[PDB]
Amino acid sequence: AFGITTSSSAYVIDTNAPNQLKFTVSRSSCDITSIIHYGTELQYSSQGSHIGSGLGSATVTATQSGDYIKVTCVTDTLTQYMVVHNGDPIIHMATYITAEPSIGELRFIARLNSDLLPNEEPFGDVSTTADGTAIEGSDVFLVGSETRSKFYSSERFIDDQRHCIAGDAHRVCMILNQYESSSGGPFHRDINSNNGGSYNALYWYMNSGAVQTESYRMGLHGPYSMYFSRSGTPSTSIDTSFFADLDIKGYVAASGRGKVAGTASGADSSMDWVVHWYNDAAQYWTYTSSSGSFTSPAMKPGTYTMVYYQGEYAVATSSVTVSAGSTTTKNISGSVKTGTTIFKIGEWDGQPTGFRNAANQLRMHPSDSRMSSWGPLTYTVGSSALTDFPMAVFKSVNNPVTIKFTATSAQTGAATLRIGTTLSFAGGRPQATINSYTGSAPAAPTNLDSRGVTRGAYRGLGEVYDVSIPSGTIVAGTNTITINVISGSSGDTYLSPNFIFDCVELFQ
Ligand SMILES: [Ca+2]
Repeated sequence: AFGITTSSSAYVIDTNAPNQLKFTVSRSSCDITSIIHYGTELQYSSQGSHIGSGLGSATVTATQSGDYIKVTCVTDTLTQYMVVHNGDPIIHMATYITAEPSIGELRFIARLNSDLLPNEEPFGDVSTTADGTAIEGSDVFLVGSETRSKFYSSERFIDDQRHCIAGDAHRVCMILNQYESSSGGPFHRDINSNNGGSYNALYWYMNSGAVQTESYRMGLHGPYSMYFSRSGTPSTSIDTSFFADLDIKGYVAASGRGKVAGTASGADSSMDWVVHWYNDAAQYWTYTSSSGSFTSPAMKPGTYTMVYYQGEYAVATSSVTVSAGSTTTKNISGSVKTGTTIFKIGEWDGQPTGFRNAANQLRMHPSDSRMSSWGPLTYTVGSSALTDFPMAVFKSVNNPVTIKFTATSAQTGAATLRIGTTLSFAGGRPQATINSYTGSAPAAPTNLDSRGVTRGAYRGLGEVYDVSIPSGTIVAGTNTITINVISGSSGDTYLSPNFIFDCVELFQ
């Protein structure tokens, strides 16, 4: 029957789902200590499913409100909610914070039976580290001859509405339709799952320090839903609007929200367009249609910075104000401006898309034998393919990158060499030499204080470095460009100072 079973140590919640879903919440810690789906225990026995590594101690209450059950867990700076609806095999959750947890990240981890749930979806065993020997920190491993990491399960938050772990008789999915209180914008990615040897972890990283570009946000994180299936795959269309009737701290209902609608125009039509709204309280995003038409998600009232991207490259920024119950009409327009192009390597999309090893880097370590050679490589304009240009240059692996190009007599005037990047590590930035002319050494970029390129990430501050080339420095015939990564810092192989390329363009 739908309801709550009370004992001194626990509340047992029965969702009354057709294929059965019951779970046990500790009244001492708020740990989920047992999960019964279709007559089968799914919870790892030695450690609970919980926020972080566990709340430790919490004040736990459980109440039925019509066809809903709410479990509330109160600590000093965090309130954890679990909500179920009669008939649905779902544990709906939301996490209210007034301060960032001590550890400096905010996550929910489900530690589940890896014999019953061995697989990870949608990316497969790239994040399966079971039987692995560590090759970097405590988070990148070699399993046989293949490099593996929990980070290789990651996906851009804009595209991460569902990820799962699964077996032949059970599937458990996170359904994530509310990233408003997260950090780092639409293109932030984070740890999704990890079959690590003792159990298979299913995550939602609400926020973290992994390649983090923004301050953390307080208030209500989520809702988020953990769906339990036999062999079905749940739709991401899951109503959580009933949260409005449960006195959930920090919850703002549809009625307390407004929208921004309009048309974006002017950017590169060969790329997907994204519009992004943010302030200290909340962040929102949407893809536009091919015509540039967009409507924001339902937004908390206030004033927002508004950004228009082609791919992940920002072409325009504006400001907009949102009021509850109202749609603000606001257009946005912009384009990437350079000049008369001599050569262009890559595209202005804020990504290393198309570069050597770019596709592999999302799902394996740079040291993996399946990677193509990092270099040092010589790229020759008009002969080399884009997949012959390294997605990243490391001070102590493939430094420097050499570019050969042909110029006509008409192209010997003044020019700008533009070196667009996505993400730096350990102070890495380019210094360029063109023939016998050496550009200035740019200062160190802002340190993001985390690994990235070795953990399937690339979305940084997107620093762009221009080098002014005087007239008569470019010559008719063959020219040589050398791109060195410089930094006062040092490291072994892929942990040496480095940056990931976005685009390299020479224009006049
Ligand atoms: Ca690019």
